[PDB]
Amino acid sequence: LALYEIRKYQRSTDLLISKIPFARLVKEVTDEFTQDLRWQSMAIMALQEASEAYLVGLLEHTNLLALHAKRITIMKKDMQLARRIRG
DNA sequence: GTGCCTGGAGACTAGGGAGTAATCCCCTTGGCGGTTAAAACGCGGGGGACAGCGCGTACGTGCGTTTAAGCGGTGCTAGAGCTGTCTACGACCAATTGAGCGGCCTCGGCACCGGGATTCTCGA
Repeated sequence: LALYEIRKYQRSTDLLISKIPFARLVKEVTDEFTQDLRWQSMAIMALQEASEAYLVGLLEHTNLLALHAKRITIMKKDMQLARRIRG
């Protein structure tokens, strides 16, 4: 059952990652950088969408990097050289 | 569907950009020779690309379990507008000055060029 989840999560054009643990994470990083700040939920789902787009871009860049080095399972070095062509 | 508040539409008068005369004029585009360092043809090769095998392991997959965690309510709490009210607050045209450009003249280490001392050959 390899092609089942690829045709399921891609066609369903909604989100997949969590919201309230991501709210706890953004509260953690604002405790790291700032003083508590109130956060609009539209801003939290915008950060969620931007993180999702950045992650799917990084994984679709490492997809061909896996098959380039005669591999299928991606490695830790694949998330060390895909950043070189991402800044 | 119904609707009232307000940006949109628009002509008249000062008032500042546009492209057409005008002319330098500097940069460029085009070609002739030379000479030379780089581009091209070829040839043996060997070191690196590539197919295949050994393997083992660790993730593909499945199952018991917990584990937050999601959907719905609602008060608690504390952060986002809006109209008054008053203060600052940055610009406009003009005399005076200024300070960095147009074109000029002075140094100074780098590469080339000649003597003092040293070494090599012959002569005395």
